[PDB]
Amino acid sequence: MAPVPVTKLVCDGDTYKCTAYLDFGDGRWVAQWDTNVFHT
Amino acid sequence: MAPVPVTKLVCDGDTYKCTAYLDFGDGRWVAQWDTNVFHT
Amino acid sequence: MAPVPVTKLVCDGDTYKCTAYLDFGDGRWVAQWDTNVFHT
Ligand SMILES: CC(=O)N[C@@H]1[C@@H](O)[C@H](O[C@@H]2O[C@H](CO)[C@@H](O[C@@H]3O[C@H](CO[C@H]4O[C@H](CO)[C@@H](O)[C@H](O)[C@@H]4O[C@@H]4O[C@H](CO)[C@@H](O[C@@H]5O[C@H](CO)[C@H](O)[C@H](O)[C@H]5O)[C@H](O)[C@H]4NC(C)=O)[C@@H](O)[C@H](O[C@H]4O[C@H](CO)[C@@H](O)[C@H](O)[C@@H]4O[C@@H]4O[C@H](CO)[C@@H](O)[C@H](O)[C@H]4NC(C)=O)[C@@H]3O)[C@H](O)[C@H]2NC(C)=O)[C@@H](CO[C@@H]2O[C@@H](C)[C@@H](O)[C@@H](O)[C@@H]2O)O[C@H]1N=[N+]=[N-]
Ligand SMILES: CC(=O)N[C@@H]1[C@@H](O)[C@H](O[C@@H]2O[C@H](CO)[C@@H](O[C@@H]3O[C@H](CO[C@H]4O[C@H](CO)[C@@H](O)[C@H](O)[C@@H]4O[C@@H]4O[C@H](CO)[C@@H](O[C@@H]5O[C@H](CO)[C@H](O)[C@H](O)[C@H]5O)[C@H](O)[C@H]4NC(C)=O)[C@@H](O)[C@H](O[C@H]4O[C@H](CO)[C@@H](O)[C@H](O)[C@@H]4O[C@@H]4O[C@H](CO)[C@@H](O)[C@H](O)[C@H]4NC(C)=O)[C@@H]3O)[C@H](O)[C@H]2NC(C)=O)[C@@H](CO[C@@H]2O[C@@H](C)[C@@H](O)[C@@H](O)[C@@H]2O)O[C@H]1N=[N+]=[N-]
Ligand SMILES: CC(=O)N[C@@H]1[C@@H](O)[C@H](O[C@@H]2O[C@H](CO)[C@@H](O[C@@H]3O[C@H](CO[C@H]4O[C@H](CO)[C@@H](O)[C@H](O)[C@@H]4O[C@@H]4O[C@H](CO)[C@@H](O[C@@H]5O[C@H](CO)[C@H](O)[C@H](O)[C@H]5O)[C@H](O)[C@H]4NC(C)=O)[C@@H](O)[C@H](O[C@H]4O[C@H](CO)[C@@H](O)[C@H](O)[C@@H]4O[C@@H]4O[C@H](CO)[C@@H](O)[C@H](O)[C@H]4NC(C)=O)[C@@H]3O)[C@H](O)[C@H]2NC(C)=O)[C@@H](CO[C@@H]2O[C@@H](C)[C@@H](O)[C@@H](O)[C@@H]2O)O[C@H]1N=[N+]=[N-]
Repeated sequence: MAPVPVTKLVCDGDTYKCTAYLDFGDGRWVAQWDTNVFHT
Repeated sequence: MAPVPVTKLVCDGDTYKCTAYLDFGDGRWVAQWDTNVFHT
Repeated sequence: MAPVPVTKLVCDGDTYKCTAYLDFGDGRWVAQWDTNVFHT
């Protein structure tokens, strides 16, 4: 399938990005998106 | 609760979207957001 | 590491946000991003 599974998910409050490691190809592809990060 | 759990998470480097399958209602609802996708 | 693991992921179709609970600090930090939500 064109969509591929996420194997690990992390987020970073310095860069304000979340990064999803993908099961695809050689294993070195990620998805990454902007995000808010805050303390509740 | 208004927030509902994600059951499966996939991302697509053709559409540049990630899709989260949700545990809600009939099971056919998703969350989907734009994302970057790249090789590290 | 600057990126930290997500422990739980939820999405909300009233607020159109997904929220990732993070393993960081006191445990009360989240990442949150805008998202589409729809029925397939
Ligand atoms: C003791 C200790 O260490 N304690 C820990 C804390 O330090 C740590 O908190 C982090 O601390 C960082 C350092 O203080 C701090 O970094 C600063 O952040 C400032 C604010 O950043 C916001 O505004 C800027 C500019 O507008 C944006 O670029 C940022 O992205 C951010 O904006 C946010 O962006 C996201 C993504 O786009 C938005 O998200 C969207 O939200 C909407 C809804 O609103 C939807 O949901 C969307 O879907 C979603 O995507 C957010 O809305 C938005 N939020 C806001 C309020 O706008 C920066 O301004 C600041 O940058 C300056 O300083 C650095 C160096 O320090 C320079 O490199 C930069 O260039 C810049 O320098 C300035 O440059 C200008 C001009 O260029 C100049 O005029 C100035 O004078 C310069 N100033 C200086 C000082 O040089 C800097 O980056 C972090 O913000 C802060 N993080 C958080 C989350 O609070 C906390 C948290 O730890 C972090 O998170 C955890 C989870 C871990 O990952 C951890 O490792 C990480 O550190 O932990 C404390 N420890 N504890 N407990
Ligand atoms: C052999 C093999 O198959 N190898 C595999 C590779 O093929 C595969 O890589 C994919 O290859 C695709 C085909 O080459 C390629 O598609 C093209 O992509 C071009 C670039 O797309 C970017 O720009 C366009 C336009 O600006 C945007 O629409 C796209 O969304 C994308 O922009 C990105 O968008 C995201 C989301 O908004 C941004 O994300 C944000 O980032 C910020 C920070 O920057 C924050 O984090 C935000 O939170 C975050 O959301 C990105 O920043 C941004 N990036 C950039 C750089 O801007 C398209 O331009 C191109 O489209 C043209 O061609 C198609 C048909 O081919 C037409 O349908 C389109 O209409 C368009 O046609 C053109 O139309 C114009 C005018 O309308 C005309 O003038 C032109 O002449 C027309 N040209 C043609 C040719 O017709 C096309 O879609 C993929 O980009 C490429 N993917 C990646 C990730 O590199 C790789 C990867 O595989 C993919 O990913 C994996 C994970 C799996 O899902 C897999 O199934 C999937 O295929 O794998 C190789 N195999 N291996 N290993
Ligand atoms: C019986 C039952 O209960 N059934 C259940 C359904 O109720 C439930 O569906 C939810 O129902 C809600 C109530 O009807 C409904 O709320 C309304 O939504 C309207 C539409 O909201 C869209 O447009 C507005 C404005 O433009 C935006 O603010 C919203 O964010 C949203 O836009 C979307 O935003 C996201 C994020 O930015 C976009 O995402 C991006 O997408 C792009 C691609 O497009 C990329 O992927 C990006 O990465 C991604 O981020 C979307 O694209 C975008 N979509 C669109 C189409 O634009 C609101 O307009 C409406 O607000 C009015 O009413 C409320 C009160 O009701 C007021 O508080 C507001 O202020 C506002 O009031 C109006 O104010 C104006 C001026 O200020 C005034 O002129 C008007 O007269 C006022 N009107 C009123 C009536 O007062 C309101 O919020 C939900 O939309 C609907 N949700 C969905 C998903 O369909 C469903 C689903 O349940 C939900 O989801 C699940 C998963 C669970 O979480 C659940 O708990 C939750 O309820 O379930 C049914 N049950 N079943 N099965």
